[PDB]
Amino acid sequence: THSHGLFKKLGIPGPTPLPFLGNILSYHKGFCMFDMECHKKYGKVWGFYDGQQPVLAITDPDMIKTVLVKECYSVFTNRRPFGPVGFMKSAISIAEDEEWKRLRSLLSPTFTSGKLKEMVPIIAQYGDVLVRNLRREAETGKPVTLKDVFGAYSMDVITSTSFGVNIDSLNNPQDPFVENTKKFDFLDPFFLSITVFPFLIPILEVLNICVFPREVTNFLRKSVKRMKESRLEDFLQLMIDSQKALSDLELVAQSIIFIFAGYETTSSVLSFIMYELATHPDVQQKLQEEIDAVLPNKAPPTYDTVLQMEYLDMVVNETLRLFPIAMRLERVCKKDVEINGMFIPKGVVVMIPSYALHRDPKYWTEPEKFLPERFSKKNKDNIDPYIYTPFGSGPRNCIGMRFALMNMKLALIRVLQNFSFKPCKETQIPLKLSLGGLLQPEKPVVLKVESRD
Amino acid sequence: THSHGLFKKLGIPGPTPLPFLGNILSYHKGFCMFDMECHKKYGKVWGFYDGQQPVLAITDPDMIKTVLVKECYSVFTNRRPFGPVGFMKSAISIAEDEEWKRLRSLLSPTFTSGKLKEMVPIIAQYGDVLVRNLRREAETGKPVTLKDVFGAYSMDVITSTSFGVNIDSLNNPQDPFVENTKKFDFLDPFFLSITVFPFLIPILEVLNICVFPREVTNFLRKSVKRMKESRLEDFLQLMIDSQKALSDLELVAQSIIFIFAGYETTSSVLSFIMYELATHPDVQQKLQEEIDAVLPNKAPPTYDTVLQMEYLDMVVNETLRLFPIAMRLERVCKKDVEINGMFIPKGVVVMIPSYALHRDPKYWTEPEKFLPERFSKKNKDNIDPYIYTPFGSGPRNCIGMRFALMNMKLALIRVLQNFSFKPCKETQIPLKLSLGGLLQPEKPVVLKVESRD
Ligand code: HEM
Ligand code: HEM
Ligand SMILES: CC(C)(C)OC(=O)N[C@@H](CS[C@@H](Cc1ccccc1)C(=O)NCCc1cccnc1)Cc1c[nH]c2ccccc12
Ligand SMILES: CC(C)(C)OC(=O)N[C@@H](CS[C@@H](Cc1ccccc1)C(=O)NCCc1cccnc1)Cc1c[nH]c2ccccc12
Repeated sequence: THSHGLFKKLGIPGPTPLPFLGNILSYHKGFCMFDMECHKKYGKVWGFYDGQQPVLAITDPDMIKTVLVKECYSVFTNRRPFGPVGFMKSAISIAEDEEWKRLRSLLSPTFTSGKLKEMVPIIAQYGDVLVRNLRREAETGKPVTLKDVFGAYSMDVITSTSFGVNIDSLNNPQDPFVENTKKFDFLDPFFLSITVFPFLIPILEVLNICVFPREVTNFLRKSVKRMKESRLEDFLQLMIDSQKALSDLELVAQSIIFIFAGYETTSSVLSFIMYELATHPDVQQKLQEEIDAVLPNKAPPTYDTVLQMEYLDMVVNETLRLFPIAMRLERVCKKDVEINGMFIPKGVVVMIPSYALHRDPKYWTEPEKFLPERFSKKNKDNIDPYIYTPFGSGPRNCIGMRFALMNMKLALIRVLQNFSFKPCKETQIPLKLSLGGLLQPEKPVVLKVESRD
Repeated sequence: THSHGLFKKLGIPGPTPLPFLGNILSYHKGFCMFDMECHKKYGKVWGFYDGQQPVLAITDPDMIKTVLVKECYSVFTNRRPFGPVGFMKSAISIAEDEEWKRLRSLLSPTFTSGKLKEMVPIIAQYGDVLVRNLRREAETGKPVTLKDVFGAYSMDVITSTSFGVNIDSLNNPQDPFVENTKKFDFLDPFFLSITVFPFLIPILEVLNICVFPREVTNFLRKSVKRMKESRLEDFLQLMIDSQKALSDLELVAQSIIFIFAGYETTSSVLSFIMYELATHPDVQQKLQEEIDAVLPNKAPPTYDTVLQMEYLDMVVNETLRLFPIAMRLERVCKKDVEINGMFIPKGVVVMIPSYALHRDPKYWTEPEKFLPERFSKKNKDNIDPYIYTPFGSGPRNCIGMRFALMNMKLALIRVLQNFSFKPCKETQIPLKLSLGGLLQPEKPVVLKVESRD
């Protein structure tokens, strides 16, 4: 436990670390509550130890921008390593340094205005599928779980945009391309034990053990294999028309990330939005009127249409403030440097507590409140872009931001053009966040669902 | 590698062990071929090292009987430990010493003549289900995979005899009690690495890591929980009417063993029998005539009926000779002893190569040949019961032998009363055993299936 003296030696405040454990015991109410408290009592900057691993939390907007934007390329290029990952070492959000910049550049042109617009008609054909699957249980007239219906849609949109495999996942709880997809709590019996035994990570790699257990990976290594080639002899088509090289084992890796980034993220965030609309009927009514004014006769949405609806964009943005699913942003400092006057030694994980910053009184009137008006053009300047970062910032931000926004909103428009949502008995008000290690509802989101004519 | 001198020090022949690896590299053609060769060139007794773990192979019938029967209770009580197993430490085939004898005695009355006879009508109702599912693909007229149809049946018979949950598993590739059940190669990237790093086993236990990965276990911990009690407020009923205590976490453990012991074992052995019948039509015809003579008009079988058909018992026994799915029997020596004149130090795993002994010319005319006549009452005395041990022997033999025999034969009778089996093009002749670490067909068993009227 010789590494625990670093934050007194640097004169930086923080909770006292226990031997070997560090501050991990302070995670008993999730990263979010521990960040909000630390912020409230330690101020602009503090430190703590994930095991032996020092973690410096910063909150200065000039400092955050130095880490995310300015000195990203030179100093803060990687996220904190975690394992074991096996062949997934080559995935973009996990890769580091020069083979990240290789993958980041190779994969950036997959989320371009021209390519995103070229996906509107394809996934608009699933918005319709979302409607009929949702109409059936509107006459059922008993509470509806959104994570499952949104999952099916978001999954349907992923499979299609990723491999062209068109399936009604709700009505097909079966077929091979939806079974494995159904198959990371940083605080379960396991990931706690790898922050207390980070020295055990090389042991599990030698054992080919993977946190992505090798039953799902093997399905796709061949599901892509035959469909790489002898099934067509789309993110995939846009990676083979360039297959700075790109191995086919490295091609499977990015496919998995895209699939999880946008099935759990897209549906979790869509569930948080329908909760906030159902417990704020005022907003729901305001949004149904904006949608119908841009799209008369329940018209099909287009790329240009969606960038226009700005109360819809206002609603999405505020939900992300209250529920930024990443919670934190993390960069590993690559060398002895000194930003904003303070000194950062080699190896420290520099951390940014997105959740807590999204709820700081020193920036947000009525923090816990759901006020989509904060983001209207009248007020969307009193908002620091380095305090509101649900997609990160800088070269290593969310490569799928524009697609995530565009997909969620297309789901929202076609859904609100036809249905409305009311709180139930099982409906939890106010929603309590997970005690665990990600940002999901403690109890699933289930609501009343009526229909218009 | 200080432990590798033990077999020169004892003056016992064997292959020379490499540092750290031992003789594991000699497993490149399965345990079976390595046992047959060692036997052929080293004789009655030899030794080798699974990593640092010395393993003494014996073949004397008086010696085998001393280890399995005489000094089982005092010296050779456990099988060689393997892990990580988590809560499955309390399962009977894994438990050791005084808590094994507790579980062995507590669970023995579940396989009694009176209880086995009380299962005939229940599983005879599934023999019928086996027929109709098999009739459909008799008119299809294209090769039939037996492991899948036998799996469904054997599974149907397990679920019912274990929890009363009656399901058509082939026609239900779905329901929760058949999904997880579908979910151990001692030679994959993993189990090789735990015989070279047996010192890493305590590491994975600390991590709650299990070779029974915790997705299946958790289903049953609660699937039994509510059906323990508030679903009826059968092996299960026969364990709760006594729930020397028996914890409920220990109750889930035995349930898993029974389920795997008799879904993969019962269906693997049934697939080996239909292969041997289809490539020996003579025997198949001889068996169809014995069945029809005991059971006229395709009559339903009974407990007394099955013990009577002795060519059927002859066919089963010979298949087990050629394919004894356990391959080896193993006991861990608990103290310095000296049996049959030779000296056994503390800690050595004493091993018996069932497969190779089942194919030894010094006991078996035409070893590779399928001659069910070896087991007729005319010849079933020229057969040493410590050379033919498909169910082991002694206090720690197969507790489910009588049930396994009774179940397989009931499957065989109702099937042969209605169908016949012929070799195909994809049919592999002769069958080649798995290069891997268990005894299964290298390529699945698929055969032509006709029908009688
Ligand atoms: C509501 C939806 C989403 C949210 C809120 C979100 C948020 C984030 C955040 C905060 C980061 C970290 C940024 C940083 O470190 O500064 C990130 C990274 C990333 N996201 Fe997203 N994301 C979403 C959807 C998606 C989708 C749909 C995809 C892909 C199809 C995606 C792909 C990625 C990738 C690849 C990275 C790692 C980037 C890198 O390391 O270079 N995300 N996301
Ligand atoms: C064709 C079917 C089967 C074969 C060939 C077979 C064979 C064997 C063999 C060779 C052993 C080791 C005996 C020894 O160590 O000397 C064994 C152990 C065992 N078998 Fe079976 N078995 C079969 C089916 C079953 C079934 C259906 C069950 C349970 C329902 C079962 C339960 C067990 C148990 C619990 C043990 C461990 C006994 C102990 O450690 O006390 N087996 N089996
Ligand atoms: C919701 C969230 C992001 C907070 O937790 C997650 O469940 N996922 C982790 C684990 S890692 C992995 C994702 C994964 C997880 C389970 C099974 C397969 C793959 C990966 O390779 N990619 C992440 C894809 C993604 C998710 C959300 C937004 N965009 C991109 C944490 C994490 C991974 N990448 C990050 C980037 C920034 C901040 C946090 C993370
Ligand atoms: C076919 C065989 C027996 C050679 O390989 C096996 O796949 N199973 C191993 C692993 S262990 C486990 C079984 C298990 C395996 C996978 C998933 C869950 C549980 C256990 O707890 N019970 C074994 C039940 C059984 C199987 C066959 C006959 N009777 C009883 C080896 C093994 C376990 N027990 C033995 C007893 C004697 C000889 C070998 C073994």
